[PDB]
Amino acid sequence: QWALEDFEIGRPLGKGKFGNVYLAREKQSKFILALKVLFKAQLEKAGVEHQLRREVEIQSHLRHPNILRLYGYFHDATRVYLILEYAPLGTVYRELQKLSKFDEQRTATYITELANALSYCHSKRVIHRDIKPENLLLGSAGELKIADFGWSVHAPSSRRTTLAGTLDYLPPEMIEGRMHDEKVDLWSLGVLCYEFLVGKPPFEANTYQETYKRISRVEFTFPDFVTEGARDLISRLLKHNPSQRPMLREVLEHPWITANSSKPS
Ligand SMILES: Nc1ncnc2c1ncn2[C@@H]1O[C@H](COP(=O)(O)OP(=O)(O)O)[C@@H](O)[C@H]1O
Ligand SMILES: FC(F)(F)c1cnc(N2CCCNCC2)c(Cl)c1
Ligand SMILES: [Mg+2]
Ligand SMILES: [Mg+2]
Repeated sequence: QWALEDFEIGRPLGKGKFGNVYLAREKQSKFILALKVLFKAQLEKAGVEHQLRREVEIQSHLRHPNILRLYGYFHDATRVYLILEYAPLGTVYRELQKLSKFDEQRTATYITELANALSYCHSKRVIHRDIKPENLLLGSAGELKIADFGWSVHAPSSRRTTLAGTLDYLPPEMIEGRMHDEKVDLWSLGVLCYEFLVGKPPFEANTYQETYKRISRVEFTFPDFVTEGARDLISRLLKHNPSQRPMLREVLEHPWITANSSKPS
């Protein structure tokens, strides 16, 4: 169906491990979109074709306003091209580097938008497993959108792929290679809530080996400026035991969320 020839390419939007993402406009319709470019050689040397297919499968079929759309794909012997919804206000990552810390209202609104999208996902037993600021994008009204379903699967699951980069958002069961479920995304939600308020993730460390130690032991402390209600939500989400983590509904109905979020469930 589609091919490269159908598109005028524009400025580089961002870069990932395999992904190189470009602004693009579709010649006949003038539709603006984002083109994610993957190199087949890199994909094969890493053996992550199954991830690519899972990404295309899962994300093309989901439909939620806080989830980034995927319209289609094509290839051309060197590369694979995913055709995505363009997010005009960039990443949450970028926004956090601009402001250093988010206030409480900004944080709770992001958490609500996140919890809504994740609840939709979990209702299909889809778990994302790679929730972090580089993979959260912003729509034209500033609304949060989850993206990059490269690592998503159906629960329950084990991990058959090597953990490549940062450990900062992964729960103890994932880094210890154990079996896991939905509750992994709840842990990541706690990590995110903390990093939104403090400006760095709660188990951050200088080396891999040490980050690993801080996560399996759940060693984190709060700065003075973190309020009691934020502390309560975060302490509930960062439980070593998955079953002790709240349901998403309890996150959306938590007093601190309801008092600070400007969007509803
Ligand atoms: N739809 C999009 N709109 C705007 N920027 C994007 C979009 N998709 C990706 N980007 C930018 O490119 C980066 C890499 O995209 P991603 O899909 O996460 O690739 P990877 O799977 O390699 O991490 C993102 O972190 C973001 O900065
Ligand atoms: F170039 C793209 F990305 F493939 C593309 C082209 N036309 C599109 N539209 C027509 C179909 C219904 N949606 C409204 C616009 C879309 Cl959504 C994507
Ligand atoms: Mg990514
Ligand atoms: Mg990926």
